[PDB]
Amino acid sequence: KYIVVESPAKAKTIKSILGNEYEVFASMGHIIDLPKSKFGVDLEKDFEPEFAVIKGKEKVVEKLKDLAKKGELLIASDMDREGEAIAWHIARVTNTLGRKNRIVFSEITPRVIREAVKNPREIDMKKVRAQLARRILDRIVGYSLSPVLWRNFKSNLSAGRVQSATLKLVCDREREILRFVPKKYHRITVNFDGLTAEIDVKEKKFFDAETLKEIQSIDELVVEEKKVSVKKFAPPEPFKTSTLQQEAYSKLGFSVSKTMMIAQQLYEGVETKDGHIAFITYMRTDSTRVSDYAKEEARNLITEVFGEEYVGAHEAIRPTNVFMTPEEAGKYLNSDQKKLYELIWKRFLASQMKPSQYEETRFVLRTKDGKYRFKGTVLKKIFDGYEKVWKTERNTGEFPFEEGESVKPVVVKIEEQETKPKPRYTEGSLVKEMERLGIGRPSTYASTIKLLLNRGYIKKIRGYLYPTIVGSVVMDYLEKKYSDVVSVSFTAEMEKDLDEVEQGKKTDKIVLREFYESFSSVFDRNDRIVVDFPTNQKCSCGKEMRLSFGKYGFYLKCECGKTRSVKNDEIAVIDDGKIFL
Repeated sequence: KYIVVESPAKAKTIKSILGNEYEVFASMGHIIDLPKSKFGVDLEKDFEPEFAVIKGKEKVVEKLKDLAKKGELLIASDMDREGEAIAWHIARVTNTLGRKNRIVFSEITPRVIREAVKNPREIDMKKVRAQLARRILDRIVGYSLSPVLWRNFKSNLSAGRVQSATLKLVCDREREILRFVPKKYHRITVNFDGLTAEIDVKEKKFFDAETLKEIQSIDELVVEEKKVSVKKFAPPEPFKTSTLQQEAYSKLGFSVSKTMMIAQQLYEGVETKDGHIAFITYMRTDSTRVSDYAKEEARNLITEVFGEEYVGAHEAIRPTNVFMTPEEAGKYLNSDQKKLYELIWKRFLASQMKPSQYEETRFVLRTKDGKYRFKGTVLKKIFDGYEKVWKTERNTGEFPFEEGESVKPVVVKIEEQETKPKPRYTEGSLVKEMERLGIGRPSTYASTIKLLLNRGYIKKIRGYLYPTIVGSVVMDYLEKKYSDVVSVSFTAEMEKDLDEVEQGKKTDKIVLREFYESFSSVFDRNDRIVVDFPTNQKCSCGKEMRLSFGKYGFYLKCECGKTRSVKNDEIAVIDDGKIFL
């Protein structure tokens, strides 16, 4: 009996579980792939893919074949569509496709793996076709456009439409910021007994000087309205991929790629010397679902540690063993691993606890002349519930006053302010937006972001993401020549379609034929352009500068001064055909 995995870390963990019952073999990654050099898809035979053994993996292939002749060869790749395709490759080279030989699991624990190896299944060809269709789409786009982008801008669109749609989100945000016109207004607050209230106005306003003098003179208010109601706050959901990446960015400072690397370590298992042990469930998931087993262990822990009054195919990202507390975990985990584990643990435990309960007092105060009103709220905690674990500070206090009572002293604070544009994306907030719009999936949020940064299409400055000269220019070309095909809308629609292919609810060939019609109608292989944009930069002679591109890359020029060179990753946005540096 042989078990095949992709990584040496997974092999160790599974071997720790099963011992001598099974022989465990690691492929050291992929064995078979589309031709590295050639296009590798036959457009004349309904998008038929061409596969070749990866150079350097031939010995691996031969060993797989040998093992499959010696006993049953179970395949324990990860459960996503990429893993399913790895499993399909192994089955095909070994001539075992159709046998119940594929093992399915969300965690690498004694309990789950021991059961999983006794219940193998047939490879899921729906999942395989979804994956192969993604590979084919990216290959059609990549091999068509990357030469055209090399010819014109010395660049390329490898990670296909998902990369281009995410780049577009960043450029779209940058234009929103560029076009924003701030408005001056006053923030007016009244303060009394640890409470605050804001002036009640229909919209933000810059008040005239005499009005400000009048308002600043207020030293007494009357309670006009007080409404008290019970407010419950729901606990957070257990993590999925997108939410882990967001929160680990905002709470720990981890780039999304670092979060996925640490999370892989904790899912695959780490070497301790109580053997090789796993800490979390699989890290590529769109689900916040929790197993009955996990729910019950969490109830038991909560009941015991906090009290029973605190008790509230893909799975959430959660600890495998809730009794492996963060404190316990530090004997085994490095500092970064322990931070992520702790985050995951608290999120999951909190998700299983009661909503918190507060009394909210909503109040209105007025001047005695009836000219001005101020509104505020205050909360009083009744029950902390999940907040004992998912630490939360709210605006708490006391409102002892009743309707009609005068309040004195009151202190007024008037502050000149200016409206602000939407913030730029951070890695975490870009992932939020990709999920919101159906762009990218658990396997591709982090690698898409990493790729955009690595190619210089976007640049990070103090955690914020900016489009660049080459990012802006490439995006503009794609929009001009491939409008519909590279839209956020068409990219999200394709992702939905691949998910239906996965579920057996649409056909891969229909999806591909339909895409290829759309693409091939607009695709122009010989397109030769001259980069030439007006800009927001001026020469000292007075003339405006224009952006050009030559053998030494991008430069600025005018019809009287000297030419300034510009780097590919200088920050830039194109709006209405003009490049803003």
